[PDB]
Amino acid sequence: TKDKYRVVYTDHQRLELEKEFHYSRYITIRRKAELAATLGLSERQVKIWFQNRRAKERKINKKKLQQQQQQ
DNA sequence: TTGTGTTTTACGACCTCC
DNA sequence: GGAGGTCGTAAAACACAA
Repeated sequence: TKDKYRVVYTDHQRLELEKEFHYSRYITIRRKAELAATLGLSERQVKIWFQNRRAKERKINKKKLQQQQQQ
């Protein structure tokens, strides 16, 4: 696990994760392992980041929908 | 400032998967 | 035979109108 209490990821670390997310919204066990290793993060952090990004996507989609219902 | 609204990490609870 | 999915939320970090 990781705690005390949350760490900020570097702009470069975020960038790579965003790219990879555009490549696929679900990361494979292998990919996860490549990415962790090259980014200096744990597999679990990568797991979780992918979970959060999908939640963010759901949240942005609901809003897109709420606007479209109103225009 | 500061306040107060939002975004980013990280969790636990609970659930699906032959 | 345990992994990863959602979800709601805590708290740190950031955005920025007043």
